[PDB]
Amino acid sequence: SFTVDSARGIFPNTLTADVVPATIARFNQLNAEDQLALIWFAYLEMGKTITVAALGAANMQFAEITMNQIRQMSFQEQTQVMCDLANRTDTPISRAYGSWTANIKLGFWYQLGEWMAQGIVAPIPSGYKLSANAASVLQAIQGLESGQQITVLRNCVVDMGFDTEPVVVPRDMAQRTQVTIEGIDNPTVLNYMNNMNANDFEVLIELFTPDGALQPPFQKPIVGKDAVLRFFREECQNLKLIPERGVTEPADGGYTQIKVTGKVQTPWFGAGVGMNMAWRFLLSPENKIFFVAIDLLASPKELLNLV
Amino acid sequence: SFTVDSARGIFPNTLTADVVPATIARFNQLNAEDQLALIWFAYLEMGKTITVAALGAANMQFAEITMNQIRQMSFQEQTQVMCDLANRTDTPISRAYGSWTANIKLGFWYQLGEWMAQGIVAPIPSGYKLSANAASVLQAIQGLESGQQITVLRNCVVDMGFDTEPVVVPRDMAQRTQVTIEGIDNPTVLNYMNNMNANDFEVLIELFTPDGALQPPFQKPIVGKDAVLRFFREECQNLKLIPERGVTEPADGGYTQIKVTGKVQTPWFGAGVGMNMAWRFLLSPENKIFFVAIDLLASPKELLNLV
Ligand SMILES: CC1=C(/C=C/C(C)=C/C=C/C(C)=C/C=C/C=C(C)/C=C/C=C(C)/C=C/C2=C(C)C(=O)CCC2(C)C)C(C)(C)CCC1
Ligand SMILES: CC1=C(/C=C/C(C)=C/C=C/C(C)=C/C=C/C=C(C)/C=C/C=C(C)/C=C/C2=C(C)C(=O)CCC2(C)C)C(C)(C)CCC1
Ligand SMILES: NC(=[NH2+])NCCC[C@H](N)C(=O)O
Ligand SMILES: NC(=[NH2+])NCCC[C@H](N)C(=O)O
Repeated sequence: SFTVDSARGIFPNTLTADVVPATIARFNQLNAEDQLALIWFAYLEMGKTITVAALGAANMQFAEITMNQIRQMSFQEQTQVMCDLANRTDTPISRAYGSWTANIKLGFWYQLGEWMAQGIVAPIPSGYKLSANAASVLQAIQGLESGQQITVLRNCVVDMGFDTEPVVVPRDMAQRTQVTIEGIDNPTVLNYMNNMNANDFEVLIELFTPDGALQPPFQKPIVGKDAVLRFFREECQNLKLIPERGVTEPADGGYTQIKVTGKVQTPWFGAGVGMNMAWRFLLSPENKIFFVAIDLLASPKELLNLV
Repeated sequence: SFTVDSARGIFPNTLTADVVPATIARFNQLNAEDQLALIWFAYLEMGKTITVAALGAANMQFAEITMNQIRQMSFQEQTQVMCDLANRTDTPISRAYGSWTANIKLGFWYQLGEWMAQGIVAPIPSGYKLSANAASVLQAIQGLESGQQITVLRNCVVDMGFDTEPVVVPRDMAQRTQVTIEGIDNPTVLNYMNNMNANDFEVLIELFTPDGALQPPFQKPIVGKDAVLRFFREECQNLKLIPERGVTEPADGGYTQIKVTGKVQTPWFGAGVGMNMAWRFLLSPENKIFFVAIDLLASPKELLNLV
């Protein structure tokens, strides 16, 4: 008698990094000039660690034209467009940005940021002073573990713009890895991990029930194979899933609940940031994925919390 | 009675970094596996310093599809394509690469390199041993000043492939800088520098005589406004020219010869690499550029060599 909403609560003693959504909500109270300056300052203290590995799959060409338009504007116009994005204003550029996939939005700011650092576009005021609320939000971010810091920054950037085609390459079979998970050998869980690591989403989606759902960290469940597969193709390429250990528990009505913990790397940072993750699966009696939740964990001890 | 070939020899006591072409020629003797491994090792010791600032103007989309094709190949095929490029073999991919602008060729390898570092494509053997000739070439490169090192690497990469559309954005007028040059106020030289720094090549080209020529470092003169302007648009965007000082000397027949020294930054590295440069101008009696040579200098003392 499970529903997606009932499945959401499996393994309730998993401690997620709710400071991430808390800090994002605080950032969302700031004025646009404070938001831009805060991220610029965080960027100046970790921007060298962002890699180009996600750009190649994103298909940036149309967004890069808009990027180049900003390179042609005056100082006043460049500042206006950047505030329009942060304010989520209804402008043509803000609508275009709001329509892009997360990786395209990130690739846009990544390049604008290097251009600012070089003066190819104008940077942010050299003696700029954050408001009191903004300075406190910056302090909070700087105090977070690396994987929580980059999740704050990512969600702050992806949420900009106005609420209004990737190159997906499955890895050659001979170059694919096989995960090991201490305590877990169920092929549905192992091949969830392996097909994710190989970008083989057409095989991956067949592990799901037709009504199956996937819940990304701090987001609502994505329901149905069509929506889940779209999410895979748009946002989930070139991840490195490094599960470590897991536990299996019977559920009502022949269902099985599985918790796996481990680390995940995003191509935006490669091995420079290891994000502590949990995967919570509810498998049907036919051993298909009815529900999987992916959680960013509050601290590294949560990797060892299988009770 | 000046010709381009006679103009080439002005200011002959300018000491250029001929170790750069010497080292490139040595690299050109190596087998492809040695060439790939040598650059990979140099890359592992300076790849974090390459920035994304040149990608946005390059218009990479077609090349990125070919890049992604390599991401889909097996280990054997990825190694074969990389050797085909280094060997300058006649293959369809090598012909495509050979047709691309320098910045597109560099953006291709830049992304392939990050993908290798992350294992998104297969890297280079972990216990690979350079041949004796290759190990000696690597030592030579590692011993060069930073600006000479990146010129070696650039020309080694750009020369790969088979000898078989950028987004050009002039900077808004209010955001343009004006160079200062100790000892030089001739507007033809100052506005050569300023229009280069503003990517304003349509204004820049009008400073040249119709038969005027530009000689890039270690290359043959590019002759005629059409060819020079094409070179500007394809290869010369987002440079930072920081001239320091110069000297003017009369030439025969009302011509004027001018030597300027200073530093140049490429968007590939921003302020991380300052390249020591000389500009050697031969100006017509009408104060137009008949010939300009751009030289990479052998050492920093050449910045002070105006005799
Ligand atoms: C704005 C701005 C600027 C630029 C800021 C820049 C440049 C920010 C760049 C930030 C970036 C690039 C952050 C990247 C973060 C990426 C993360 C945190 C990825 C996390 C993915 C995870 C954890 C995936 C988990 C999953 C698993 C494991 C599954 O099993 C199922 C699917 C999937 C759920 C998705 C400038 C400076 C100019 C100043 C002005 C304002
Ligand atoms: C291959 C390869 C790999 C990747 C290697 C990579 C990634 C190399 C990247 C190298 C780069 C990116 C080098 C960039 C160098 C750029 C330079 C040196 C720019 C110099 C420009 C100048 C000096 C301009 C001077 C001019 C002036 C001032 C003028 O007034 C007139 C016009 C202009 C003349 C042009 C992998 C690792 C995967 C391993 C396999 C083999
Ligand atoms: N047989 C059972 N129903 N066991 C329940 C396991 C509860 C688990 N230790 C938790 O804290 O969430
Ligand atoms: N009046 C002259 N012609 N002077 C020639 C200057 C030569 C210059 N000092 C050089 O070494 O190249």
